[PDB]
Amino acid sequence: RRKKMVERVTTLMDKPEFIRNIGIVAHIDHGKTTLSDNLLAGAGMISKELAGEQLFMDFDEEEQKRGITIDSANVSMVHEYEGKEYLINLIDTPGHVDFGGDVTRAMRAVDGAVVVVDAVEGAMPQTETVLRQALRENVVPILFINKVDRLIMELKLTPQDMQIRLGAVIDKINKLIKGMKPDSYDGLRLDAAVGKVAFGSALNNWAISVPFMKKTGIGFKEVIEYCMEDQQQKLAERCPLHAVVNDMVIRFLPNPVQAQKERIKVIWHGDKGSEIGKSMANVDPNGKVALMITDISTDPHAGEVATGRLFSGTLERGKEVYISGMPNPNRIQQVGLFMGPERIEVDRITAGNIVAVTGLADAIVGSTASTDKAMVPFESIRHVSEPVVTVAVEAKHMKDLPKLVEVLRQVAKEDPTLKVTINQETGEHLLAGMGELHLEIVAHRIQRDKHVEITTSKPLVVYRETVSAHAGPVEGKSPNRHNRFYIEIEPLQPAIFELVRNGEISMKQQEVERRDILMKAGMSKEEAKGITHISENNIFIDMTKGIQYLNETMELVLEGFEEVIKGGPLSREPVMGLKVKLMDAKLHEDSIHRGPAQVIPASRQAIQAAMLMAGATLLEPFQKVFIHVPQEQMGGAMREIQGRRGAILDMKTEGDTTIIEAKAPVAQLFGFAGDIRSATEGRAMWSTEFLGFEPIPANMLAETVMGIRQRKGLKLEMPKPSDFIS
Ligand SMILES: Nc1nc2c(ncn2[C@@H]2O[C@H](COP(=O)(O)OP(=O)(O)CP(=O)(O)O)[C@@H](O)[C@H]2O)c(=O)[nH]1
Ligand SMILES: [Cl-]
Ligand SMILES: [Mg+2]
Repeated sequence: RRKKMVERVTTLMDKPEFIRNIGIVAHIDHGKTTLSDNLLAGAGMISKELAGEQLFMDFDEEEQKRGITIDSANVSMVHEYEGKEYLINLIDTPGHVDFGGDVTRAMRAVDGAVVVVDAVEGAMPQTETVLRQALRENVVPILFINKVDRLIMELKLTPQDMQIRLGAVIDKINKLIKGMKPDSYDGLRLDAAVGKVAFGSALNNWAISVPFMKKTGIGFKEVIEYCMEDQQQKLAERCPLHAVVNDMVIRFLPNPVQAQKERIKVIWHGDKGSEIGKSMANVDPNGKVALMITDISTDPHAGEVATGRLFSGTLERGKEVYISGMPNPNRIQQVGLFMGPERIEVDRITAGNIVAVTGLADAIVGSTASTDKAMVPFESIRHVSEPVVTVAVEAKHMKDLPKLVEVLRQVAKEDPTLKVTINQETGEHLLAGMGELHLEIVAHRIQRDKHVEITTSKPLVVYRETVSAHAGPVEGKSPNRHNRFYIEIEPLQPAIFELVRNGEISMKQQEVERRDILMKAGMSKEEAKGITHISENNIFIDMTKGIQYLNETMELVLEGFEEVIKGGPLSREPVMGLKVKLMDAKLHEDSIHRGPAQVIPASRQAIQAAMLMAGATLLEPFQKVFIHVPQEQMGGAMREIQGRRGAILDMKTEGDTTIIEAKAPVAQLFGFAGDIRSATEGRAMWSTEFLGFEPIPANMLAETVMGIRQRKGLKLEMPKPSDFIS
């Protein structure tokens, strides 16, 4: 019965000791979703298709012909270990690089990770990505080597060849961890003997581990015989997949009691000795509320659902919380937990749990909900990759113009790695995302779920603007000519750029804490001390001496900074990589003369003129491309990538197969999937990995800038410094 399950989960909810919050991560197609569905079945939970909310849902044959996971799915299992019941919360995540946003949002909510590796392919590009994403969040990883059934029969190899090849995978994962966090590699290391690694077949519901093997007697000899004599069904009775893997989850992944104090080191810049600081570290149900929202979605009946991680306190219907950056308190309607594949309403929820909540009218992804309005909010959920592809979207019928604006707004709310620009003048809206497939899925769902016929344009790349040298001081001047600002500008140093990109500094930190981090990474003491604003991948530094009225005028200066960052002076593309320094300023004494109408245009104009004096340039995004190919088709694949402005970084040969490691610009990778096939008689297997932005060749700057200004309908003239400081 489901009668019994509800009481079991509700009981365990109040016992943080017996909770595991975990995510399943892997390179695409390595077996994440087969593993999640079959752990859920072995535990005795009902399957997703029989869920109450799914009764009236047809199986769209197009979205499931690819079978690819597109969105994260939350489930929970009750599992019995050494005579005690544990609540395991699980998040199954997408593999495809275009949906890496869902992976970062999931890592924010869990405390442990099962990394799945294909025994045939071994470790692949996104195996590195997901491992890095977990360690950045202080999540503990363990290893499950999958598809071992395919390794045995397709390769017809020795038992000793099987020990070697599987140890080869374990070694590769250990090297990645050592490189990524050398200080604590001794603690995170995966040892096979203790039980931190498991092997099996998710598809066929068996798995083995060393503590289980000696506690059972089965050897590698018996495992090979089972698979070659067509008896994998009997190997699953002796070594059940959920038994081995759920025991390992309970034995080596942390409960909220051991892990919440380590998560808060990287996700919160508040006082760790404060009331909320230690009550989060205590998983204290009687503390103030601290709710970390990681997902927004919509329910046909209940409305909007906010999902995330409760770190301190209790929630129930009618309790009021503030949303970070919003003035009015929101009131809770329903609180719920995931039990199997369903979301069920409970009377109360407590710290330590993954929770779902309705009524928070102002919630968004990354929000903090708290009892006290003044709590320092949790760090943002940063995806380490910016949007690089854009299409224009228009409603097919003009009678649908408002509904499409509504539909597009909810869509960007639910997936924040999308950027939506709405233009109710032209009726044409830009939609920017991580790749062509990302945009394809968005368009297909607006037309299928929201019932709004749309037309989309051909995809185009999204550039960035930056500077290449130092310039200044440059003077910006308010329209009434009373206020003046003196600005220098130059590129961020790469070490400082990484601190900003990784969220290791913020203006929420204590001053001495932030300054020591900056100085340890190169910055002079005076610049570390004067930093006042961090936006995107740029910083603003106040170097002034002590100017009356500057402090209350600074927010207006920073709004001018932000307007330039949203679209730069070459082509109105987003800006990255700047260190902007305020060296001096003249201000009028009367507030009526130094308001928004005067300060924002002067700040805006000094920054834009300094940029054009500092060698402004465009950057275009580049991908790293891995091409697996048989010897015969090597030359074909080589020509095809070098004909798309591709450069070869390395080449590796294992027997008959060569792996080509190249880099190429996004702008030239449209149509690659079908061109790489027609060029390698269909044998090429490839994957990508975002590399970075690189400057466009100085001979291509003016052509590229003018083409963007054309497409955007701006004046077809190169900007000069005299256009701003006038
Ligand atoms: N032979 C074999 N095939 C398996 C095993 N586990 C999964 N597969 C197969 O691999 C393919 C992908 O499995 P799936 O669970 O969807 O992997 P995924 O990592 O979730 C795919 P995505 O990254 O898109 O979310 C399927 O065809 C599935 O049947 C296994 O243990 N053995
Ligand atoms: Cl710097
Ligand atoms: Mg999947």
